[PDB]
Amino acid sequence: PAYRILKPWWDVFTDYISIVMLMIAVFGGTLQVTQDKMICLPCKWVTKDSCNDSTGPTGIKYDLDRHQYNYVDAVCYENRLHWFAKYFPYLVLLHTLIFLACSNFWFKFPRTSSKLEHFVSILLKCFDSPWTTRALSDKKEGEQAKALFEKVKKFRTHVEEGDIVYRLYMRQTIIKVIKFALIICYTVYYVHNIKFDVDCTVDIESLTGYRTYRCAHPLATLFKILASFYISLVIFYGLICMYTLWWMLRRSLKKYSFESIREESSYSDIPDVKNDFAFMLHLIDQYDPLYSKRFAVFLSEVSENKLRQLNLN
Amino acid sequence: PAYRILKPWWDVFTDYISIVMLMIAVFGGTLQVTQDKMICLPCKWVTKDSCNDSTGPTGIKYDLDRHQYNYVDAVCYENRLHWFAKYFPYLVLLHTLIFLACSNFWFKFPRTSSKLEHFVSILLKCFDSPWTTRALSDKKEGEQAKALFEKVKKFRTHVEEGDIVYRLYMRQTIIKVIKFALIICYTVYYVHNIKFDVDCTVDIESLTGYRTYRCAHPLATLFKILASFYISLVIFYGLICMYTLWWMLRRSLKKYSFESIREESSYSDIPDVKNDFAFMLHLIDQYDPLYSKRFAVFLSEVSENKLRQLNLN
Amino acid sequence: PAYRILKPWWDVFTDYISIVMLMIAVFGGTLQVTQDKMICLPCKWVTKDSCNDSTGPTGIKYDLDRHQYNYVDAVCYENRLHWFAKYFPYLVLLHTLIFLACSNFWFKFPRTSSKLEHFVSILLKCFDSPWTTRALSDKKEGEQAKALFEKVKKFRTHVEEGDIVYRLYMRQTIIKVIKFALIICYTVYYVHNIKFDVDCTVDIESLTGYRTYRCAHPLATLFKILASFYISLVIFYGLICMYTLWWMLRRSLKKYSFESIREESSYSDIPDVKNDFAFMLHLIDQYDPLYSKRFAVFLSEVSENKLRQLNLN
Amino acid sequence: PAYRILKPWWDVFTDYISIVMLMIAVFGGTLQVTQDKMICLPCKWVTKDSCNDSTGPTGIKYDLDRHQYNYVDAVCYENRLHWFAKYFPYLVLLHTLIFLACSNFWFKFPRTSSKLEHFVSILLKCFDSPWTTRALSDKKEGEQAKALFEKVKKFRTHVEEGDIVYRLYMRQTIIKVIKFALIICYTVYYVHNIKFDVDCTVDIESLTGYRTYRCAHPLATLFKILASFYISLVIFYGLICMYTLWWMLRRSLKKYSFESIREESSYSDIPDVKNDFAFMLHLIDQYDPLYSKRFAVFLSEVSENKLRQLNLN
Amino acid sequence: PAYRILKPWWDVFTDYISIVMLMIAVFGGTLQVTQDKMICLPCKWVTKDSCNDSTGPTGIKYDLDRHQYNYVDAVCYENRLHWFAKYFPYLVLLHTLIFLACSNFWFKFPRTSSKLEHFVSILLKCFDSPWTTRALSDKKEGEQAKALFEKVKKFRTHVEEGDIVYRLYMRQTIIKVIKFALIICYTVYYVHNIKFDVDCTVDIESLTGYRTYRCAHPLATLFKILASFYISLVIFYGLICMYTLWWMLRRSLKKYSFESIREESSYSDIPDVKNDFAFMLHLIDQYDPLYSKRFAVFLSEVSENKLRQLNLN
Amino acid sequence: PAYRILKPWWDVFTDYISIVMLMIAVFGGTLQVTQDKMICLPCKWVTKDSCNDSTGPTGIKYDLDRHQYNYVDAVCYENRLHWFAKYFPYLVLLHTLIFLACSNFWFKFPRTSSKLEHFVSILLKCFDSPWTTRALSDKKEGEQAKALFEKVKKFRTHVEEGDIVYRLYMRQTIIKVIKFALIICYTVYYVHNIKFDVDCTVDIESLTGYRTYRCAHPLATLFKILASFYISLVIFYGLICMYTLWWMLRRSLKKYSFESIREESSYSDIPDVKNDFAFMLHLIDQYDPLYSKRFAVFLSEVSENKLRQLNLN
Ligand SMILES: CCCC[C@@]1(C2CCCC2)Cc2cc(OCCCC(=O)O)c(Cl)c(Cl)c2C1=O
Repeated sequence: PAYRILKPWWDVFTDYISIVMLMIAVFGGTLQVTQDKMICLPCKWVTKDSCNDSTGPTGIKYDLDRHQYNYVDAVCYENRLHWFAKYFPYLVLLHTLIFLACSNFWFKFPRTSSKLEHFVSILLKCFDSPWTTRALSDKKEGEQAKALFEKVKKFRTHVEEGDIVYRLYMRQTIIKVIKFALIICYTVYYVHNIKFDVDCTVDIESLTGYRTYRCAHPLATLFKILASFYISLVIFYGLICMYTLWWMLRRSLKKYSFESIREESSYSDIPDVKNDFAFMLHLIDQYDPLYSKRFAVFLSEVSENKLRQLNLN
Repeated sequence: PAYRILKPWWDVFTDYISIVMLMIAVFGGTLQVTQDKMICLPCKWVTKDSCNDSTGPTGIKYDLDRHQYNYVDAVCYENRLHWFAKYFPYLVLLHTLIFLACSNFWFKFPRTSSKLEHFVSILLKCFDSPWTTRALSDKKEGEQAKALFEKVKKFRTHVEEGDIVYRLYMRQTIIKVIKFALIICYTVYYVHNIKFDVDCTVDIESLTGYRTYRCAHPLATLFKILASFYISLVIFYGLICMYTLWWMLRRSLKKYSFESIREESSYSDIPDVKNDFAFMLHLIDQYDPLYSKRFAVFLSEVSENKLRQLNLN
Repeated sequence: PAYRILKPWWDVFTDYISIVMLMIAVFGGTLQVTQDKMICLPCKWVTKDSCNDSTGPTGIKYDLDRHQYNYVDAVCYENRLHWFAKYFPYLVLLHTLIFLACSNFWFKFPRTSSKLEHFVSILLKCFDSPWTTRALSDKKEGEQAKALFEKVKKFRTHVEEGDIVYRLYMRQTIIKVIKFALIICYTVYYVHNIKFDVDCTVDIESLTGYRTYRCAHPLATLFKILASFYISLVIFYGLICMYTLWWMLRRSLKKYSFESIREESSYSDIPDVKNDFAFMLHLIDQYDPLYSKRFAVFLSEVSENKLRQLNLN
Repeated sequence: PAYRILKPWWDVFTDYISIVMLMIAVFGGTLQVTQDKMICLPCKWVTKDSCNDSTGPTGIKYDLDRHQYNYVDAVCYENRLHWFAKYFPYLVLLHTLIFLACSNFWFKFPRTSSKLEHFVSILLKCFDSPWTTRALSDKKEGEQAKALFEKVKKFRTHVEEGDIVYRLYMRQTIIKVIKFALIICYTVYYVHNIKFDVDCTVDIESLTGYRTYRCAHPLATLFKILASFYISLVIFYGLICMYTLWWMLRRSLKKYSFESIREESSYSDIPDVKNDFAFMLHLIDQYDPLYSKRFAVFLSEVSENKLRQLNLN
Repeated sequence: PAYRILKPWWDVFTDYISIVMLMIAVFGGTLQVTQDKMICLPCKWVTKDSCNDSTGPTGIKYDLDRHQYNYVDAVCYENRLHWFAKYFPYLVLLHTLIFLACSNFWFKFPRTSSKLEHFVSILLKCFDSPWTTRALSDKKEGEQAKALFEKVKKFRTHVEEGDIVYRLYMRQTIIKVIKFALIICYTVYYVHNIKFDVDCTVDIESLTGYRTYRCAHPLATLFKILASFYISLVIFYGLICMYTLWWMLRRSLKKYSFESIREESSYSDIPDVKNDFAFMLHLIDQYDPLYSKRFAVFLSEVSENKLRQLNLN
Repeated sequence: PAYRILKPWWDVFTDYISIVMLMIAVFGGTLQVTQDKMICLPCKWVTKDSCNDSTGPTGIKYDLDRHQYNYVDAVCYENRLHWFAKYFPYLVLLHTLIFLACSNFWFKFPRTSSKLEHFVSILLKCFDSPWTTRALSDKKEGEQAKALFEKVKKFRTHVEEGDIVYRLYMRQTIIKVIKFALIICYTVYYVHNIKFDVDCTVDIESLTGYRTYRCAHPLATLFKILASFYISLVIFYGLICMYTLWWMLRRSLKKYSFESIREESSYSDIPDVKNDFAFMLHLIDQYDPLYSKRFAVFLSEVSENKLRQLNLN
C-alpha cells in the first residue's frame, strides 16, 4: 500500500543493507555448492603429524588414481575443515531472513496491521480535505469534513487504549540490536579459522597408503573478503538500529508534544495524546512535519465549532 | 482479492513457514540431482564383510579404471544406501504441497468460495457506508443503505442454513495436525540413517575383482542439517495448527455472542446467529473487532426502523 | 476474464493435477537430457549370451580406454534399452498438453467463446442490477432494467437455437476419459520394462574385443517412482472426468427445471428452456444457485409487466 | 488491444501450432549446443574404405590418448556428418519466426494497422450504443448516436477506396502455403540422412595413424523423433492455411451480401459494400454474426431518418 | 506512452531487425564463453613451419599428458587465432546497442521529448474532440474547443521557432547509415579469416618438445553461418535507413504543403507551417492522413470564427 | 512516480552508462567464477628463478598426475597472480552500486523526497489548470484555482526556508566526481598488471619435485578488453558529472532570475525566489521552459487580484 510513509530513513537504509547482505549470501552459496572443493596431496616424509619438508629434476610419484585422490579430498573436507568455511553463505542468509522478518512483522501482524492502515487512511483524507486549507490560514465538503471529524474522534479512542504498536517496534529493534551484537561476537572470532593451506591427518592407510596429506582450499580468500565485507556491512547496520533504539528511549514517544503547532495557529483547545497514537504520530513527523500540521485541525474542538457555525449558518 | 481479512495470524505465520520449507526442498533437490554421488574404494583385507583395517610409504594399487570405479559407485548407491538420503528433498516438497493445498482448498472450492466472497463483499460496503457513522454514535445514502439492509437480511438466511465452511476449516486443520504428527514420527526415526561413511557388500567379483568396498557420501552432513532444520521448522508449524485446533474446540464458534456490542450501543433488538455465519464473523473479529461493530447496525431492526422514520420523514 | 464462474470443482481439481503432471514431465526431462547415461562393463566369461559369473585380491584388467567405454555405453543405450525408459518424460508432457488443450478448447473456439462471454456479461449485470432486490422480495434503473429485459429476450433466442456448446463439453470430456483409459493401458504395461541392471549383446568385437556387456542405468529407480506417481496422479484425474461424464448423462442437462425458484417466488409465468441455454445455466448453478435465482426475474413476463406498470405509473 | 475479434479459428489454432513448433526448435537447439558430440573409434582392418569386421578375450589397444580421440571426433563431425543433423533445430526456429511474422505483419504495418483499429473502434461503440436496442426490435444517446452515424458515413468512404488490407491477408496466406510446400519438400528428403552409425574417412594418418573410423551420433534418434513430429505438426498447419486460402477464393469476399439482415429487419434502404470494408466485415462475421447485425442499423438511411424524426420531435 | 504514432514502417521493421541481431549476439556469445575451445595436436615431421604430411596400423604416441595438451590449446588460441573469431559475438552486440540508442535518443533527450509529447497530447484531444465532426462536414464542447484553439495557437509558436527535432532525426539516420557502411566494410573483409583448420607455430619446445602444432576450431562453421546471416540482416537494415534518408532529402520536410486538405474543405484561410512543426506533422501523415485532416480545423481562423459565432449566438 | 521531470540529460545518459557498466561487471564475474583457471607447467632448466629455455622429436615427461597439476594451478593462482586480475569484475560492480546509490539517494531520503513530490504535485495541477490558459494570454475552476493559489503561497514558504535539497545534489555530484578521479587513478595503474604469461616460484619441491613453473592465464586478454572498455566508459561518465558540477557553480542556482517571463507577460509584481525553491525551479527549466512559464501566473499577486475581481464580479 502507501506504507512508505511509516518507514523513516533508519528503516530505508536498513532495507537496502538487507539486500546486499542477501546478494553475497546467495552468491557465496551458489559458488559454494558449485565447486567448493579441496585439492589434497600426501606428504611422504611426515614429522609431528606434519609435512617434514625434507641430474635434472623429475616429478614425484605417489602411485594414486583419480578416485582415491577424490576420496581423501572429501574426508579431509568433511572432518579437518572448519564448519565456518563450508556453511558461511548459508549462515548469513539465515540472519538476513531474520532482519527482513523483524521489520515486516510490524506490518503483517493483524492486531497492528489494522491500526497502521487505519492511520494512513485518515491522514490522506485529512491531507486531501479541501476544507483544511481554509482553516490552516463549501457546504458539501463541510459535511464530508464533519464526517471525518467524527471517525477521527472515534479513532482517537479506538486506538489510544491499546499500546501494542509501540511495544512491537520497541521489541523489534531491541532484538535486532541484540542480534547484531551476537553476529559480531562469533563471526570475527572464526573468520581467521578459514585459510587456503590446511593440513589433514585422517587415518586412512588401508585405502591410500599415506597417513597425512596437505590440502588447498582455493576459495578461502574469496570468502575471507565477503566475511570482511559482511562484518563491515553489519556494523553500519548495527549503528543504524542502535540510533533508533536511543531515539525511542530519550524522546519519550508515548506522549506527543502538540503545543508548537497550536502556538502559532491560535487553537488553544487541542488535546495532547497519551499513548500509541502519539507514537505513530511521532513517526510520520519524521517523514515531514506537514502531515501532522494538517492533522491538528481535525482534532480541535473550536475548529469543529467554527465548521459547525459555518454549517449552522 | 481482499482475502487477507480471512487469514488470522496462525495462517499468516504458516503461510511463510510453508515457503522456507519449500526453499530447502527445492535447494536440497537441485543439489541432489546436480551431484549426489558416492566415492567408493575397495578393501583388500576383509573380515566379517567389513574392512579389516590390517622405506618411505607408497600408494596402494587396486588396478581399476575410471569406468569400473563408477559402476561400483552406482551399485553401492542404489542398493546399499538408504532411501531417505536420496529422496529426502523430493519428500519434503510433497508434504509442502499438501500444506499449501490444505489452506487454499478453503478458498478454491466453489461451494465455499461463493459464501466467503459474499461475506467480504457486504462487509466493505457496510464498512464504507457513510450512514453507519451516524448510527454508531442523507437521503441518497439512506436508499443505498436500505438496499443493503435487505440483501443482508437475505444473506442472513442464504448462508446461515448451510454449515460447509465451518466443517472444511475444521477438516483442514485437523488433518494438517494429523499430518504433522506423522512427519515427526518417521523423519526423526530415519534421520540417523544418513551418514558420511557407508560400507557396501554388493557381490560383484566377476567385474571388478573385489567383494566389499568402502564409500563416502559427502552430502550426508549438509542434508543432516536441513532435516534437523526441517524438523525444527515443522514443530513450530505444528504448534501453530495445534493452537487453532484448540481455539476451534473451546470457544464454540458455531454460535456467536453479540451481546457485548449491544450492551453499550443501546440496541436491544439484535439477533444472535446460529451457525456458519457466526464462524466467519468470529474469524474476522480476530483481524479486528471493528468490522463486526460496524456490522451490528445493519443487522438490527430498530436501526432499520430509525432509518425508516428518517426515510418516512 | 471472469471465466472462474464457468469452471466447476471437477475442472478446478483437474486444472491443478494438470500442473503437477507437468512438473514431473519437465523435471524428468531436464534430468534426462542432463545425464541419462549408462555405465557398461564387459563380461569375460559369457554363457547363453549372459554373464557366466564364473594371495590378496586384485582388480580385473580389460585393457580399454575411456573412449571405447563410451562407445559401448551409447550402443547399449540406443539399442538394448527400452524406449519407455528414455522417452517417458517427453511422453507425459505430450499427454499433459492434450489435457490442457481439451479444457481450454471450449473457451478459445470462437463459435462458443462468444456465447459464453455473452452469458457471463448479462449475468453480472443481472447480478448487479439494483432493481432485482425489489423484485426478489427507481426510474433510471427501471429504464436500465427494461434495457436488459430486451437483450435477454434476444439472448433467449440468439443462443437457444444453437447446440454447439453442450456438444463440445460433451466431446471434450468423453475423449479425455477415452484418453485416460489408454494411458493406464500401456503405461502400467511397460513400467516394469525399466530397471537398473540391463544386459546388452550388441555384436561389436572388431572395435572393443568383447561380445557381451553388463550395464547399469542409475535413473531406473527415480523414473520408476515418477511413473508410479504419474499413474496414481492420473487415476485420480480419470475418476474426476468419469464423474462429470456421468453427471452429463444422468441429469439430462439439455432441459433445465426452473419450477423450484418459481414455486416460492410466486411467478407462475416463467418459461422453461429447451437447449444450450439450460446447460450453461445448469453449469453456473454448480457454482452457486444464487446467480440463477437472481436471473429468474429478468426472464418472467409479469416481472416485466410489474416494471411496466411502475414504468407507466 | 482487442484484436482477438480479427483472428478466426484458422488463425487461433495456427497461433498455438507456431508455439509448440518453437518449443522443439529451442529444445533441440539448447540440446544441440549442450552436447551434440560424436564418439569415433578406428577400424584396424579396412576394406573398401569401410570396417572389414574381420584364452579369454581381451580389449583391443589402439594406443591413442584422449586428445587425439577428440580431434577425430571433431573432424568426422564437421566433414562426414550431414548438415541437416547439426543445424536442424536452428532451421525450424527460422521457419517459425517467418510464420509468426507473416501473421502479425498484417497488424504492425501502419497503412493497415490504422484501418483495423478504426474498424474495431466503431464496432464496440456500435455494439455498446444503447439506441441500437430500440432499432433492432433517449435524447442524449440520440445525439451520441447521430455523432456515430456521421463518422461511420465517413468511415464508409475513408476505407472503402483503398484495397490494401484484403491484399495483405491474401499475400500473407498465399506465401505461407507456398512456404509449407517447400518445408515438406526438403525436410522429408533429408530426414533419412541423419542416423546413429556413421562412418568417416577423413585422411589423417600423419596425426593419429589410422585412415578410417567408425562414429556414433547418439542424438540421431532423438532428432529423428522431433523431425517426424515437426513434419506432422506442419501438415496440420498447412491444411489450416490451405482451407483459409480456398475460403478467400470461393466466397468472393470483395463484395459483402447484406441482403439477409435486411430481409427480416424491414430495412430495404441499406447499401451493399464494394471492397475492403466488406472483407473486414466478412471476417468479424466469422467470430459471430451479431456484431454485423448490430451494425446494419448505423449504415441505413431510414434508421437515421427515424432517429432524425425522434430527434426532430 | 502512445509513441507508436511517431514510428513509421521504416522504424518498425528496424525495431525488429535490431532484436534478431541481438539474439545471435547473445547466442553466439553464450556459446563462445561456454566452450570456444581448440583441439591442437603436434606434427612430428615439419617443413616450412608446416605439417609435412610424410603389419596392421597402430596409433601414434607423442608422450604428452592432458595438462600440456591444454597449455598449447590456450597458447595457439590466444596468439595464432584471429581476433574476429573470438570476439565476434561481443562485437555485433555492441553495434546492436548503438542502433537501439540511435533511435530512442530522439525520445529520451528532454529538449525533444517535451515537444513530441506536446504534439501527441494535443492530437488525441483534437482527434477526440466531438466538435471536429460538425466542422469536417454543443456549448460545453465549444468552450472545451476554444480552450484547445488557444493552446494550439501557442503550440503553433512555442515549437515552430526551434528546429532541434528535425536535426536529431536527420543526425540519427545519417550516422546510422554511415555506421552500416563501416560494418559491411570490415566484416566481409575478415569473415574469411575464421576457419576450422588452423596451424600454429608458437615456439615452445622447452615445455612440450614440439615446435609446430595443428589445431581445429570446431565452431568456425557455426560462426561463419551467423556472420553470413548477420551481414544479410544488416544489408536489409541499411537499405531501410538509406530510403528514409532519401525521403528526408527529397520531399523537403521543413515546410508542409497543407493546400490539399483546404482544397476540398473550403477553408481558404489556413496557414502553412515553416519549420519543425511541419516535420512531425509530415511524420504522423505517414501513419495515416486522418490525424492531420482532423487537425486542419483547429488551425484555421474562420473555423474559430464559426465557433465564435456559434459561441456568440 | 513522475520523477522523469527531475532528471536532466546529464542524469539520463548517466542512468544508462551505469547499466552497461553493470553488464560487464556481472558478465566478467559470472565468467570468472565459471572457469578463471590457470594452466601451469614446470620448467626443468631454471635460471634466475626463470625458465632458462635451454631422431624425430618426442614429448617431454615430467611424471606428474592430474591432481598435482591442479594443486600447483591453485597455488600459482592464489599467490603469484595479481589481485586486480581475479577481483576486477567484483570491483567494478561495487563502484557501479555507488553510482546508482549516489543518484537515487536524492529521491529516497525522506527530508528531500517530500519536497520533491510536493513540487511535482503542484506543477501538474498548475500545468493542468484550465484557468492558466486565460491568464497566459469559469467559476468552479476559479475556486479550484484560488485553492491552488493558497497552497502555493504556503509552499512558497514551507520549502524556501530549508536548503537541504540543493546541498544533497551538490554533495552527490561532487563526491561522484571525486569517485571518478580515483577510479582512473588506480585502474589504469594496474591494468598492465594482468597478462597471459605469468611465471610463479612458489617453493613446493616436497610435493611435486619442481621449484619454478610457467603458467598461462587465458582470460587475461578478455579482461584487458573490458577494463579498457570500462575506463573508456567511465571517462565519458566523468565528463558528464564534471559539466553538471560546473553548471551548479557558475549559474548561481540559489537565486532564480524570473525577470524574463514577466518582461513579456506584463506582470511586474512577481517575486524572486531566494533559496531551494529556485533550484528545483532551475532544474525543471532544463526539461522545458514551459512548466515554469505556466507557473509564473500562480505566483503573482495581480493575477490573483484579477481572479479575485472575476471572483468578486
Ligand atoms: C595413461 C595414464 C593413466 C592415468 C589417467 C587414466 C587413463 C584414462 C583416464 C584415467 C589419469 C587421467 C585423467 C584425465 O582427465 C579426466 C577428466 C574428466 C572430465 O572431463 O570431467 C585424462 Cl584425459 C587422462 Cl588421459 C588420464 C590418465 O592418463
